[PDB]
Amino acid sequence: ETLNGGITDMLTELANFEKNVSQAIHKYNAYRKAASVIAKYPHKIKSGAEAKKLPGVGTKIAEKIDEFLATGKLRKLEKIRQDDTSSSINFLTRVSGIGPSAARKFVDEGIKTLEDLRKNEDKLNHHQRIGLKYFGDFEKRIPREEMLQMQDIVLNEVKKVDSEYIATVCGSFRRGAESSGDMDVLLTHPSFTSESTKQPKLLHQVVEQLQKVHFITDTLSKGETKFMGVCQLPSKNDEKEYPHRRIDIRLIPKDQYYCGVLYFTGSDIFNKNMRAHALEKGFTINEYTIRPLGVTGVAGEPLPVDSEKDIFDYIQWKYREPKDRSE
DNA sequence: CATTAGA
DNA sequence: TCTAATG
Ligand SMILES: [Ca+2]
Ligand code: NA
Ligand code: NA
Repeated sequence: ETLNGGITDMLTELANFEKNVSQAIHKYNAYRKAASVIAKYPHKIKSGAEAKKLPGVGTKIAEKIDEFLATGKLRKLEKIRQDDTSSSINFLTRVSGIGPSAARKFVDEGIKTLEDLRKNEDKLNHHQRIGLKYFGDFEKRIPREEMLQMQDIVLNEVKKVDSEYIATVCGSFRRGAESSGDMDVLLTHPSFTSESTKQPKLLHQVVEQLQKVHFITDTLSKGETKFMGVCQLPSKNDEKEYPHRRIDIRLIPKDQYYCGVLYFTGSDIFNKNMRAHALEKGFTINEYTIRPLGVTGVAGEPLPVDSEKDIFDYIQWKYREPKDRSE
């Protein structure tokens, strides 16, 4: 956690670089199990050899460990960190919709900068066009103060459209968070569940309302169950307009809301921790359900959920407010 | 790990 | 179809 810090850190830097600039999935993967192991190791690593004793720790990495221990650096880390070509890729990728793949392709052609991206708007597809457009606003964190205004609205239309809709704003915000990155609205409805062969309009009606009123400004991707767009709070009585914010809404089989909600509410740890518990308690939690565990090794049979609670009780725990879903 | 674009 | 990119 701190003893192994620099090590793991350099390791991750390394791995990342392989998978990004290089299309070296393996080495990429190498650096990671290793970083993952030395991570757990309970004692100051003193040399490659020491480390080397470890699984996934070869000679290659081990050798880096040394240099890094010896000189507080690493040449290759220096070289890459400097590397233009590589610097470029690291960066373009920031654009929403620009993955590594495309990032290399752009670079190749010579799209190193943001402006490059501009002059070449044409080489860009819709996602990345919007990505490029809201580049500033995308990189910015969402004030609760604003989260509250947004939430407010969303809940209104949803209700206005059909009163049957159930909507929940998930994530960090859900969990008290002073700022969020983007808004996650989970969404279900009664006429939709496991069997009941869809009703795409279900998603549709709402996306349509939100747009209707000018909340949703753009569409990144919309499908029968997952809409992905851009939103913006009405820039009041001018001098102050709001930044374009990433938002996503998902359709959900009412019969799988809470688990789902349980899930996306986090935290990533409270989850795992929660998860590890239902295990002992003879269960199985996953983004959509909770199944009682059978001795034969494994088992099924999806237990009935009506609130975050039920899940809790099931695993016989203490209902934990979102506020405290911290870990 | 499952959903959507796109070519 | 496969393959990228989000989450
Ligand atoms: Ca989020
Ligand atoms: Na070893
Ligand atoms: Na990106």
